Amino acid sequence: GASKLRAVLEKLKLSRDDISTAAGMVKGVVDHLLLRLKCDSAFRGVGLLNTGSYYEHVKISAPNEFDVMFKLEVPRIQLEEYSNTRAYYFVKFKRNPKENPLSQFLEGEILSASKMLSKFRKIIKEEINDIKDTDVIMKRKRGGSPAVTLLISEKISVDITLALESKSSWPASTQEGLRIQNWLSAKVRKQLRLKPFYLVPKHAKFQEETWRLSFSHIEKEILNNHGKSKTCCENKEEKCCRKDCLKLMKYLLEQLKERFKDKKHLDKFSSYHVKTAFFHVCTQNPQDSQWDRKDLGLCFDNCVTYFLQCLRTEKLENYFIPEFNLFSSNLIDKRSKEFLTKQIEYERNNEFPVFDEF
Ligand SMILES: [Zn+2]
Repeated sequence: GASKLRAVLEKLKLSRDDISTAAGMVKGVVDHLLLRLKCDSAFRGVGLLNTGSYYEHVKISAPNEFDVMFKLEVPRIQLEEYSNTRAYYFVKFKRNPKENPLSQFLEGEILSASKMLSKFRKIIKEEINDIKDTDVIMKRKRGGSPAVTLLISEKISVDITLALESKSSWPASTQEGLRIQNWLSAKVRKQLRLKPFYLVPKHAKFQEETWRLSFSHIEKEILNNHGKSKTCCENKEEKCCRKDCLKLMKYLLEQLKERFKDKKHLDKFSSYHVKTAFFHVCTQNPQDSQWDRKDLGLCFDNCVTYFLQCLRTEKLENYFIPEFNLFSSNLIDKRSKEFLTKQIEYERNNEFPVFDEF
């Protein structure tokens, strides 16, 4: 019941100070990398994007896995959607008056992601080896985003993502996304869509010089300012359980991944999937009275049941790009989704024995 869920949440709090100090090490390394990058003429105006709960810029997606985004203001953006994929784009430049600092990365009229990543990597691996003080290990990663994974000390690994910043209107593929009007209001949806959007070098399936839309800054804003009431969670009368439900869903997936590690059935699933499903459940349940702290058990069941539906139907829409299905067969194979469906179903039907202490 909810008492078991509350106990899980209390257990997770015991890790807080270890996370804070570990995020503190990520922070110091990143601050160092930022100042060196700014020396290169192409990465002049590089900066840290506000996406995380630690020091504005350090984000957790799983215990000991930290996430940091480097933003780069790139004016005159011009996007060309890569063949009906809705989330992947070629990057061109609207006009030519000044020759852009990223001229070096052009292959024709198109900004090369793999060219720009190579320099980004070269500069980082240059400073990572040019540090006597602390051993910091770079592992060139799977492809595109994240660009670099550093390994600090033993278990701390920070992913570092480069992101182009566009202050232009969001692409047409987002026009029916961010369906927050009945929850956070039409006024807020308008304000959020006036903010920049970001492009990360992720490559569509093998390769291409494509970039993927990213809204990590908006995700943080709507998790931290998450109520229909402006004063949700600002006083003792308005304590909702939205953040606790997302935490429990992330922990559920983390624990199942560890239990099913012998055959790695669940490798493709991520906290981003559970976060996306959670945002959809917020749209479905827009009133703060549907997230009363006393109803933690029912609220968590709402979240789990919707995630199960996404698995069984093999459909999880990106919250910002509705026609981008995170659970398509191109991204996650059918047998993986069928397998997780069965395990989530079992957990729900048995009151989550994966959360048992005995
Ligand atoms: Zn709240």
